[PDB]
Amino acid sequence: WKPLEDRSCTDIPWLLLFILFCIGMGFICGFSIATGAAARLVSGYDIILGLCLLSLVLSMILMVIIRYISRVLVWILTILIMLVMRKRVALTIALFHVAGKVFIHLPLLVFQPFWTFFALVLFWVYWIMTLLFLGTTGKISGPLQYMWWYHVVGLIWISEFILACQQMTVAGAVVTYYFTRDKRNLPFTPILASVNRLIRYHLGTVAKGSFIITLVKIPRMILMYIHSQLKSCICCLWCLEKCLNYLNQNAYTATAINSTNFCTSAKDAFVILVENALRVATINTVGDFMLFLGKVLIVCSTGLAGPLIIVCLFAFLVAHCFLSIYEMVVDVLFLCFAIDTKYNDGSPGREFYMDKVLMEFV
Repeated sequence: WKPLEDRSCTDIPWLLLFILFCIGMGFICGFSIATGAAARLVSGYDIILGLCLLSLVLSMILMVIIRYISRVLVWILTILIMLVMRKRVALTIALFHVAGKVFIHLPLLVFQPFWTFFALVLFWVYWIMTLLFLGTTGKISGPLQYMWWYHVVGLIWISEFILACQQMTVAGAVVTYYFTRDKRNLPFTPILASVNRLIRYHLGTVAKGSFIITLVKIPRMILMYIHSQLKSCICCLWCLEKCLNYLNQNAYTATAINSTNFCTSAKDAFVILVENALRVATINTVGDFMLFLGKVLIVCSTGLAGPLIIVCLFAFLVAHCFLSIYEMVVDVLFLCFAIDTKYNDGSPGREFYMDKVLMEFV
């Protein structure tokens, strides 16, 4: 067994379905334009900045020093059965250290949220333009009266697809960093290589993951709207969606290593997660809590300068992005750590790819 081995396109039917669906959205935006919606809508028918920059500088510093903050920070919360879970908190801290190291080796990774937000904003602008166009297409008769149903479904699916593409890109970058034996022969552009691998292969996997996510998101939105348009709310399925979203992220990483279809990768990810259920709880409850304290650190320091309320808002928005990638890198680092443990041992010919810090933990 070797990682990053003979990649091939995965989930061809789902990629074809996603392309057909995107062509359908283009057909929506083309029918609206052809009928005249575009012409008859555009034409109609009868000190402060300096602190904001300090948010980026301090947040980027946090991507490289949060590993050390958490090591001594957890202690004061530990001041006063906890002994059983201590080893898992130590594993979380080690994974945070490795995340800091990969950020050191891949400085450009912090800007992935900015590129993803640019793509999402472009798509959202296009979707709002098409929604306004549909608001005047035509009254519109026939079965095409549900073109806006199609459009909303497409908004949800495509937004989830772009977010999952971000997740897959980050997972690929972290996987390339982790499974490379020595770091001095790293690819010249690890992130660009990950993007190329995502585009050429595994696009169907991301499409299927986003489809699965939206299939549950749409019921949640409908339930929320119906409840607002009124007793007891069963919208707690958002927990299922949140849990499903986490499973999808672990499914992309398993797809990035073994180049497996979405079903097999998701099954493997679920098996690994349940096999390490306690470790997953500690990393997602203690690790996440320390990330939240990191966000509070950024906003507090930026607002410590003082009118400037907008500065505090911007620092929070950027902090949620840099920290979000830190949670993505920690989660991907964990699954890569579990795949190595299952498929490899200390014997010769199957040597571990993990770092020294994580070596002692198994």
